[PDB]
Amino acid sequence: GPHMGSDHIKVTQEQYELYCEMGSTFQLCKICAENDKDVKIEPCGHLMCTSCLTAWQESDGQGCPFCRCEIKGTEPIIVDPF
Ligand SMILES: [Zn+2]
Ligand SMILES: [Zn+2]
Repeated sequence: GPHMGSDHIKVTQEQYELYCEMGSTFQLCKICAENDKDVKIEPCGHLMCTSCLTAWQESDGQGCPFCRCEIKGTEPIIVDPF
């Protein structure tokens, strides 16, 4: 309900560095690796591409497909690199 507008997240060197060993980008969805996340899962804390999420929820819909657990907090946020 709340969090009308899109939130803003800040990336940390740790993350980039972590994903650096992989050769990818955080903001970049690790689902289709085509578009950014532009979303966030809470209270868990898993990011992903909504447009992709729907695909998951279109096949199941069992909360966050990352922790296969229901979601409480969700909204269109804007991922920003460091
Ligand atoms: Zn995507
Ligand atoms: Zn999750």
